[PDB]
Amino acid sequence: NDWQCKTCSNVNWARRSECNMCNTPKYAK
RNA sequence: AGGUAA
Ligand SMILES: [Zn+2]
Repeated sequence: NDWQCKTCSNVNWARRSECNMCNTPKYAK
């Protein structure tokens, strides 16, 4: 369930609700 | 839990 950030392409651990690197929320699309 | 290698 890891997820890729639309904004910076970082692959975020499933448990994160915001990107680890750029802080963009998972729902921000 | 675990972060840059994904
Ligand atoms: Zn990001």
